[PDB]
Amino acid sequence: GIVTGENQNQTDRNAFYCLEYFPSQMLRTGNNFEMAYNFEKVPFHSMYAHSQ
Amino acid sequence: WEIEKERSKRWNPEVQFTSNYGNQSSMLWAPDTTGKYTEPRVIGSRYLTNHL
Amino acid sequence: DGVGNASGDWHCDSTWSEGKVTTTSTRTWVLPTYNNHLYLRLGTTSSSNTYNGFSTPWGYFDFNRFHCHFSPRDWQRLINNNWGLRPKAMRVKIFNIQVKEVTTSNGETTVANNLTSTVQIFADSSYELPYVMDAGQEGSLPPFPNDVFMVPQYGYCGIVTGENQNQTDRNAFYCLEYFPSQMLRTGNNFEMAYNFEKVPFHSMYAHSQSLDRLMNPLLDQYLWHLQSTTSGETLNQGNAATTFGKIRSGDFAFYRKNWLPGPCVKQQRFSKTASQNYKIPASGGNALLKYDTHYTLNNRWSNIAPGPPMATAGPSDGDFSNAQLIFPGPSVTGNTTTSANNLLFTSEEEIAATNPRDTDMFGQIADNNQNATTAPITGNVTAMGVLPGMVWQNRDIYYQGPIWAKIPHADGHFHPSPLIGGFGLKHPPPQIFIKNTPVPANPATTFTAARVDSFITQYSTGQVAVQIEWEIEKERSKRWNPEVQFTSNYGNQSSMLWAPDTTGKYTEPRVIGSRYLTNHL
Amino acid sequence: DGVGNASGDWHCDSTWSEGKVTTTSTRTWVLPTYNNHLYLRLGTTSSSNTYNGFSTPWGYFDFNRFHCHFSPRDWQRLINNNWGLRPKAMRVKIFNIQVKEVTTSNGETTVANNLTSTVQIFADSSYELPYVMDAGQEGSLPPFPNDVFMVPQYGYCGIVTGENQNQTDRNAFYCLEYFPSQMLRTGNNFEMAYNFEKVPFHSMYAHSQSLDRLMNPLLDQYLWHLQSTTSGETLNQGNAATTFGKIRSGDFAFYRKNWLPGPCVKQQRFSKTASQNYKIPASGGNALLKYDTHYTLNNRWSNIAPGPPMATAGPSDGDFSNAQLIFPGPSVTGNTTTSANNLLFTSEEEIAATNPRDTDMFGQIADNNQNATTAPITGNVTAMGVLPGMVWQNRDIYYQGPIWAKIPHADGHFHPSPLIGGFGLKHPPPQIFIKNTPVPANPATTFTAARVDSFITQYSTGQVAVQIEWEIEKERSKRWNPEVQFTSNYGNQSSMLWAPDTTGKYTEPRVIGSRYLTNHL
Amino acid sequence: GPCVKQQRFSKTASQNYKIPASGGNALLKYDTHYTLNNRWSNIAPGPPMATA
Amino acid sequence: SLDRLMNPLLDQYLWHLQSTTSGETLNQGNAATTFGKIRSGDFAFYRKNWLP
Amino acid sequence: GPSDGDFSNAQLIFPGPSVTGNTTTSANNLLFTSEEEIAATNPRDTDMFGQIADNNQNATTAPITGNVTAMGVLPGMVWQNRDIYYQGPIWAKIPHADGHFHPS
Amino acid sequence: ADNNQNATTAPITGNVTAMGVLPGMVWQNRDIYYQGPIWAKIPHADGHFHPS
Ligand SMILES: Nc1ncnc2c1ncn2[C@H]1C[C@H](O)[C@@H](COP(=O)(O)O)O1
Ligand SMILES: Nc1ncnc2c1ncn2[C@H]1C[C@H](O)[C@@H](COP(=O)(O)O)O1
Repeated sequence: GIVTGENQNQTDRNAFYCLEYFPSQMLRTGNNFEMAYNFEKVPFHSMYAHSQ
Repeated sequence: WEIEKERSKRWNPEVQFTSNYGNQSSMLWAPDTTGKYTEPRVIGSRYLTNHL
Repeated sequence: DGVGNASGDWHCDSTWSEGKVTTTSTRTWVLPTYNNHLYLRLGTTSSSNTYNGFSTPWGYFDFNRFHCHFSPRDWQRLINNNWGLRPKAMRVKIFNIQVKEVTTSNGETTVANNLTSTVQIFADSSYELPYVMDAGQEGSLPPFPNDVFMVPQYGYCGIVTGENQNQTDRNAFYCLEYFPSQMLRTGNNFEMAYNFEKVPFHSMYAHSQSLDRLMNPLLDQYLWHLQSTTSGETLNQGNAATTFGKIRSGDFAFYRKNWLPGPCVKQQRFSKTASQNYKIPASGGNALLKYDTHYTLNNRWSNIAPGPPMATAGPSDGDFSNAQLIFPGPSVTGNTTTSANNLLFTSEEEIAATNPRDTDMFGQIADNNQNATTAPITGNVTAMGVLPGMVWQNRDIYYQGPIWAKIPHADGHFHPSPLIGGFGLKHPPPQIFIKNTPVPANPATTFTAARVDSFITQYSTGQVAVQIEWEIEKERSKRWNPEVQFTSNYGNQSSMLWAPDTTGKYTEPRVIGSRYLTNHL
Repeated sequence: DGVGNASGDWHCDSTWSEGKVTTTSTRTWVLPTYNNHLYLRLGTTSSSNTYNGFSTPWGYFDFNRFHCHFSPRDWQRLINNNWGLRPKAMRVKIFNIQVKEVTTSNGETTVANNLTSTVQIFADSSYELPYVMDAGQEGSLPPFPNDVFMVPQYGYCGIVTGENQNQTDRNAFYCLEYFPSQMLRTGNNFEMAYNFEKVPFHSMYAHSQSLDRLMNPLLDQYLWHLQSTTSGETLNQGNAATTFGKIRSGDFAFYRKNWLPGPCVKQQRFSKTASQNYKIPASGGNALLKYDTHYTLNNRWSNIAPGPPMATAGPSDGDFSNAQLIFPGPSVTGNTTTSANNLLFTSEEEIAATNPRDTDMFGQIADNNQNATTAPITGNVTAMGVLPGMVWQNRDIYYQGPIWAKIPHADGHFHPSPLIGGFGLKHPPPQIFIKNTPVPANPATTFTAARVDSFITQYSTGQVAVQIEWEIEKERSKRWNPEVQFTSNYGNQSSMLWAPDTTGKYTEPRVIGSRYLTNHL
Repeated sequence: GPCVKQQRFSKTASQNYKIPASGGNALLKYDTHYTLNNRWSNIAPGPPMATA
Repeated sequence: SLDRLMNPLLDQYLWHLQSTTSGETLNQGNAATTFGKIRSGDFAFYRKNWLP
Repeated sequence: GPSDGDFSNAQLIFPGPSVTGNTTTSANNLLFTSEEEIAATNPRDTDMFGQIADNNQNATTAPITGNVTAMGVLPGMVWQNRDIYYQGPIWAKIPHADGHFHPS
Repeated sequence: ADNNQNATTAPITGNVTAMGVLPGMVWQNRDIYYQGPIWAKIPHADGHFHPS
């Protein structure tokens, strides 16, 4: 998290995120989890060296 | 829960509940180095002003 | 519609929705007769202050500041609960025109209402004139709705060649009377509408993460780096064996990072305590303008302020630079002060996460290539343009600061955001010009071709109404602990702040920006 | 509609029906320019008089008194024939606006009509402002239709912390120019309507029965009580034998009763003859404020007056308390008088049936538990809250008294009736604010950002019309003998009462409440 | 709930204090009574309160 | 504040007893009842519609 | 106020972060509820409701006024309820009974 | 509690013989009896409290 200056001490700008505050899925030995994702259009990595 | 948005014509800024704790060796309202979670201060619900 | 029918009503309230906020505000204005109805060129030859241009009989409405449209509470609702703001649309109405004539008799000015006199107003939509409304100057609607303000005069600077006043053939003269307008009498009213072009939300929030810390503190990198070229803690002594090592948690300065901090232009640092500063004259051979950072444009020095967005000291800190906007305080009087306590200092330090500090360098870059004989040398970097994969955050808007600016028409731009603050636009809200149509005095009975220089002394007054639909974004974060808010902590006061005092005077006690809510990178 | 077309007509008559009465009344008003168009905060540090707040350029219409809407005869028709009254609906119209300018020349003020000047009026329906119209203060429409009145200034007190002037951050500032209004010229007129919320009929009648007498005088109760603990008529002597007995007609104090008299707050009793009172300074260490009954709110004493409804002396009686409203008499002059004969005293003594007397205790309650050794002891009860099965009757309205009041927005109430009198409402008739839109004087030719402090001196005038539909209940009793009525018994008078005198002055000779007809519990 | 204290009388005649039936000092005076228009009236049974 | 619900500028049409004697000392004076109008600046003596 | 140098049973008391073991000799550890926002409509807990005239004076008898330590509700009385707290309870059950007054 | 104690002043507490109703107060009405009355007429008046 954000460090102000060279010192450890937190200020009021710092944030704490409790991962248990988010809805999840509880799985037993028969359950399974699945998700899908679609990358956003992004330029082709150009794999080649220039000959000029 | 059912709530009512404040609808006042007050001009100057109302009081708010903000974190003024300032520089802290450990963030308040968050676990400490030993994992213990405590509530640093008691805070009621009355901040916004209204008129009789 | 008539002499005895008011042409409009007083609208001045802000209505809130979850998606958007619409702020209407009305003021009363008074418009004199500038320059006795006649254009005047302007110019002065100064070393760096050299300018030339015209001053016009016309005057205009400047709506560009935030407190024109927002009451402090409405500004508190906004910045506390919302991540972003951009104007959707604008609307303006001018009505209740009242044209007065003044007659001095025995040293007594007696104002008498004049019905048939007109007033002529046009909004310039085609951007065919110099646009001065965004320059960050005075003349805006007052903050406080009861105050009544004086419409500013319109004049426009023009291209200066070198350090000399003299115009060349590239200069331009714009006659505002060459544009079609609308002539209004006491029954007529003027109205226009405008639609802002889509522009990115001003992000009102502070980052809760620093760039260099974007990693996971627990793990290590699979990357390796050179730890040292020799044993021992002293320089230029040891056994001179290259030691390669893994990048392990606890050494976070050596991590390989995907992004870089924002650009820099270093600024001079001045101390608010007068004893610490070095003695700099106001003007002369060696003057403060020279030692501040300034770009040289056609042999004319000009300060770079506020300059590119860079982290700044806190408002109460004992130093400041030209990177911090300065506003007058409540207790200030008469254009000059010897103590900084009166003044109210803008501070950017929330952007210290992604941006370098204004009074401190961007970094240090290796100057040479060492060998066993040559020791390494590293110079400071005072100025750094943008590089690929660089991130920065724009300067913050303020309750006193300007809303927008006009992107100068030019072949190229980079990241068009106004360095003072606000919203860069190609087609900003059009300036609205107004003047009192001249009424001649008693003419001679004979005929003469020379123009008539004697006029009835007049002025006009009336109302103006502004409506701007704003579009906002509610904060949607999972942060646990309480965020910072803008609250009134002023405490016990002999007189309420943000309200008139015993003498009726209204001032703004403190300068407050829009960044309170935290967010993460 | 035009300069030469009157915008409204003079309506001022009351029309009666068996179900309801509708009273219209019109007046002429004159509105100055308060505070030279600018807000001013107010405050003073006093031990118990400490206050803070603002004074505004605005002014408002106060319709809240009964004689605004009723002529004495119309008030006589009402209270003589009817048991109850409550307002059904209200309507208000402001018209015939005339805005004048005044110009002082050689010490001569010459008023000249100004057509294009405006006036701006808004009614606050959302109750977004401090509501001062019910506080029981001056500024109401005059009683007599010919008189023309001066619209009062609007200012509002605010929360006082402790005994000190100084505001804290809980205080609020309301800018009346932040609300949308309506700007009126000499042809425009303003109109609004209102619907009172259902509220219990004010019961205008006196009870013909006393609570303790609600029984049948002929019969006896089947209940038994302890008559005496000993023989003989002397205390602490006898044979000490408990004597139980039946409750038999002729002893009515020992009856078992289903109901209790109303609450009490004892008041101090002052005699109108100056020789009988004990000498009390006006202000000082020991002052009259201390010895009167007062609630201590945040270290600030405040009288309790009139206080809860309690029986009071007759108007002509030789004593009075703060429980009796006091009105100025016809012969009073100059804010002070040394003789009570001039003054006109409200009297509640009709409620002596159900309520205790203000200057006398609620009763006496047994202090201890006696035994053969210990004699019984009984203390007075000076203050008693409400208990189950308690009945009381509210304080009476008066022809000079207020019509309504606003129930303060709060978490809880009990029996919301205004202690002065009238109808407690959650949403009372909305205040109507009016001010003269400022007209600037001759401006400078140059530009300056500071606000313009020089204005044309103006005032306005016009008419106002009020209509309130009242709902009434005809008396429906089987009483045989003639009831009391409100009649004019004044007899031979050198000058008619309730009418102008030889000099044109109209005063109200006597204060008369609404309770004449008897009814039974 | 609310209270109005009452006097306590013992059924054994020897324990009570000797109170005449009517006179200067009478039982009506020493019982709890509300004064209505200068007329004393007992408060009985009075508000609901626990009893022996 | 409740006791401040009024308008600080105006006055009440009501009258009250200001003092029973002249002078600032208790139990001394000429013992003349002084009635007066309720005027702005004395806010403790206002007639108020509500109680704390 | 919470930081004031006095308190009563009218103020709820919550344990602080540094408190340990069911007992403490210093109030600084504890966190005190404070109602002082209701000082507008309500009397102070440690101070009287007011002072009520005890007798009826005459030329011989000086007036006497007693304090009021306890006052039930009267007609035309206004008050504001105690505030909820982030640690405080949400609800309560109105006891089943013949009568209530202002069930909060 | 009658007064506000300090190191010098000892606390003093008076009895409460009469107490009206307060917010959040509960009580139960007096019981009917086989010999007792069935009803009563609520006296016609401007106000009542808990008409039993
Ligand atoms: N103030 C301002 N005006 C106009 N254009 C700007 C401004 N700031 C940044 N930009 C440009 C530069 C970014 O690449 C892009 C983000 O647009 P996005 O909408 O986030 O996709 O817009
Ligand atoms: N003046 C005033 N305004 C508002 N509410 C009041 C007022 N006086 C008493 N009440 C409340 C208290 C009673 O229990 C009830 C009677 O309403 P009823 O209509 O008789 O059924 O209304």
